[PDB]
Amino acid sequence: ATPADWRSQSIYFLLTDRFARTDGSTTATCNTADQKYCGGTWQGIIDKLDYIQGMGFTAIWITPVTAQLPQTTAYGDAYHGYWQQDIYSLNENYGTADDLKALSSALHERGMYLMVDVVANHMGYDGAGSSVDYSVFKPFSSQDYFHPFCFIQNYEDQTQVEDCWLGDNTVSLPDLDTTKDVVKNEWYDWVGSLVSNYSIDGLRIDTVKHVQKDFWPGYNKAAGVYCIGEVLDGDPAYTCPYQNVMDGVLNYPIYYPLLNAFKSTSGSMDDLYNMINTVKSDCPDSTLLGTFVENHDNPRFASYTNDIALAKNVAAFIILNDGIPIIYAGQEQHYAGGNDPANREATWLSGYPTDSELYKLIASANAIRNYAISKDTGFVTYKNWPIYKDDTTIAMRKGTDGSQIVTILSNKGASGDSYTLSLSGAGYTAGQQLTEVIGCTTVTVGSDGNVPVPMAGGLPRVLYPTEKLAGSKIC
Ligand SMILES: *[C@@H]1O[C@H](CO)[C@@H](O)[C@H](O)[C@H]1NC(C)=O
Ligand SMILES: [Ca+2]
Ligand SMILES: [Gd]
Ligand SMILES: [Gd]
Ligand SMILES: [Gd]
Ligand SMILES: [Gd]
Ligand SMILES: [Gd]
Ligand SMILES: [Gd]
Repeated sequence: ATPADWRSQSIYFLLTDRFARTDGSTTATCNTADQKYCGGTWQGIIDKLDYIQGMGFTAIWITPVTAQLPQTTAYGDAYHGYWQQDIYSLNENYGTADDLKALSSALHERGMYLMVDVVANHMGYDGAGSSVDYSVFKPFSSQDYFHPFCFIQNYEDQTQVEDCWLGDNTVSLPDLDTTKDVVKNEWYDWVGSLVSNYSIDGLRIDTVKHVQKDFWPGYNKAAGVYCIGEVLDGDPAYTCPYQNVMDGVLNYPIYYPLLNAFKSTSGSMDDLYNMINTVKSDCPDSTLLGTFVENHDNPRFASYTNDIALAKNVAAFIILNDGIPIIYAGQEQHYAGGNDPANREATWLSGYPTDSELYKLIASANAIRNYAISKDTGFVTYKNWPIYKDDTTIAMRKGTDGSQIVTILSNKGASGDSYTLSLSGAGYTAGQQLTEVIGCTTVTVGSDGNVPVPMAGGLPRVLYPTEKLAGSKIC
């Protein structure tokens, strides 16, 4: 689907091997330390779409679907999908081609989109870079398709970052020479066929900073759908320029200050506030970026603090910020795993409860976002504007005048005192009645235009004009 089509989406990102098994078991063993295939499948995802859609998500992003290296290495199996070897075969662990097609059909059946994770940078190999038998890669069955074997020693050296290999001598990641026309033509033809065969609506591209810039325009075009790239860097000056060769990129610039602002009661609200303005100003289009605070490459939010008020605040931010919201499976169940492999916990071990605190929060946030968008076609391109900020609060406004959503976030935590915040700059007309769609209560805009926001337990507050909510089943 197009970039314009994707702006209104909300993504639930999941690891296919760790989300849902075909049998639907909630007890099937999965110790992250073992790093093996735990049994998640595409059919399993289909059976749990009610669970996902029940949170208000409009799309899912699943890990890579290509055939991987077969071995159980010293670092485990290729359960995550980032160690591919045969791109014209699917990973039998997740199911068959028919199953992947059934998944895309099941999503479309619900008016949802399927986003697939793809890797163009490298293959995977069990063993030292010197022992690589290039004949096992399809269609790149020759070392002529790859860059000479070297590891990335200095990540500040862009040439090294692009020309040398990821991984190490235990599990090496043969780096494709993406400067060669043969490699480009192959990848471009492949991606177009992949999207066509499985009716894929969008792509998430892995390790974009590791491939030279001139590769991506042709890739994005051949894909024929919206593409969001993973550029793993917190500097907006480094990451945002990739949006000039790709539709969107993951918002790593916001990630760091967002995490720091809420991971404790003493986080910097200033850094988050300024980064919102910086991305708003320096990135080609902030509304085509993907907002997140949790994924499989960083410790989960709850690993820093189990304060569920802090967790609710950051979840609210991800859903209401500029761009496409992205929640990582397990976040809604307050998962707290640390770095790889601790952050690849099986979602099924939680039992899938739909009444968990974070499930309800996400459902309420997505609900008003989805509704607002059906109310206001200008919402998605209306730049999120930070309207207020202090030591423990940040407030923002997004949406056309008269239909805007005003969000107030706090890092005071669950023990936060109860008080009233006189919020100014919300843009609402004096006397207008509003609804706090999270706790479902009403508040009237003061005669001065300021909103007397009832603050308690460090809970986030999301406001929207009450009259606009008629018809909705919200609150
Ligand atoms: C697409 O489908 C055709 C057969 O219908 C198959 O031969 C080809 O390998 C597929 N391409 C990809 C990238 O999966
Ligand atoms: Ca590379
Ligand atoms: Gd089923
Ligand atoms: Gd259903
Ligand atoms: Gd860097
Ligand atoms: Gd990556
Ligand atoms: Gd950097
Ligand atoms: Gd600027």
